Amino acid sequence: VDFPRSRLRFKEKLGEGQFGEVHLCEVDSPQDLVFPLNVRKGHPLLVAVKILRPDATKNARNDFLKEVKIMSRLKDPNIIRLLGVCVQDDPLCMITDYMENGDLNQFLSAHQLEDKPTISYPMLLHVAAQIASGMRYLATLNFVHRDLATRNCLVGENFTIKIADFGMSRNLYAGDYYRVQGRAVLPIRWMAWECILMGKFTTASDVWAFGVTLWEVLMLCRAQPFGQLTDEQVIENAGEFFRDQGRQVYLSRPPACPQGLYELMLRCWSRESEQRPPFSQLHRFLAEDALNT
Ligand SMILES: CCS(=O)(=O)c1ccc(Cl)cc1CNC(=O)c1cc(OC(F)(F)F)cc(N2CCNCC2)c1
Repeated sequence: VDFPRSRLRFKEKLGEGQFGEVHLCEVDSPQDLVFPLNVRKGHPLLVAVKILRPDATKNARNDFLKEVKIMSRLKDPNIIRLLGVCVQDDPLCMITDYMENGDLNQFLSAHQLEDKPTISYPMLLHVAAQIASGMRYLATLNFVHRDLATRNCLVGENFTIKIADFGMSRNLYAGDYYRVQGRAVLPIRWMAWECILMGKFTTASDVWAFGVTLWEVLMLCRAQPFGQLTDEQVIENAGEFFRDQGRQVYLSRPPACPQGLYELMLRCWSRESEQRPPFSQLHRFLAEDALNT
C-alpha cells in the first residue's frame, strides 16, 4: 500500500530529471508511519523523493513503474532502499532515504588524503569495501548494475555508502558517457573490453567497473579514468584487449595506492572474465585491509 503523500513536505529541489525531479522532503509526524523510516523522535526526518511530472508521457510512466519494480527488490545496507511509493495517483512518487553528503564523487573530491577536510587511507578502504559488499548483494540477485562508478554512489552519515543509479541524468558527468546517435549511451571508461566490443554486460563486467571505481576512490576522484586519452582511444584500447598482442593499457597506480592493492585492481581488469575476482573476495580483501590498517 502507498505511502501517505500528504505527509511529504517539500523542502528544496535536489536534482532535475528528464521526466521529473528529485525533491528533498520532510515527513510530518513520521513516528506514525514507522514504512521503515529511520526516525529519531523530535528530529527532522528528511527523505529524497523521485517525482514524475503531472503531465508525464506514457513512455515516462512506464519507465517509472519498471524502476519501482526493480528497486522494490533491493534490500541491503549498501544499496539504495525504497522506503515507499505513491503510485495510485499523480504525480507518481518513489521515496528513499536522504543521503546528506551527496554522491561519492562530489564527497571525495572535497577531501584530501590525510598527511601524517581529510580522509584516511583506512577510511578510503572502508568506503570501497561498502561498495563491494553492496555489489556482492546485487550479484547474489543476478542483478547487473551496468553503470557502477563513484558518481552513482551516495554518502550518508558516518561514511555510510549506498550504491544507486542516477540514470545518466546529470550535466556534471556528461563527459563520462560516449554518445552516438541512435545507440545506447555508454560509460566507456568504466566498461570492460567485452562490453565495449559486444554489449556483453555481466557480473564480471561489474567487477571490472568496480576496479575502476576503486581506482577513482584511491584517486580521491581527482581524475577521470584514462582522462588523457580520447574516447576513440579508449575504444581502441578495448580492441587491443581482444587482440591480445600486449598493446592494451591500464589505469596507472594512484599516489595513495600501495602496489598490493593496485594488483587487486589489475585482477579486476583481467582479459578473461572468469579470472576477475568475485565481489565476495573483493569485499574480504578490502575489509581486512580496512580493519587492519
Ligand atoms: C539517488 C539517485 S536519484 O536519481 O536521485 C533517485 C532518488 C530517489 C529514488 Cl527512489 C530513486 C532515484 C533513482 N534510481 C536509482 O537510484 C536506481 C537504483 C537502482 O539500483 C541499483 F542499481 F542497484 F543502483 C536501479 C535503478 N534502475 C533504474 C534504471 N535502470 C536500472 C534499474 C535505479
